[PDB]
Amino acid sequence: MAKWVCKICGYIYDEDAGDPDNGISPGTKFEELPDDWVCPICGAPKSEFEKLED
Ligand SMILES: [Fe+3]
Repeated sequence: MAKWVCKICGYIYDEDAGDPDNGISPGTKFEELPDDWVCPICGAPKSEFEKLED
């Protein structure tokens, strides 16, 4: 699946890993994350992530 980078801190949201410490099971697409999910490192909102692909 895809990877998305936080443009603030460099955290990479990996859809294969999810974010299970914050309620997100592995295999959850970025578009499926709750509207109030934020970067687990810096707190940036979803708007500040970019998909890693051309
Ligand atoms: Fe961040």
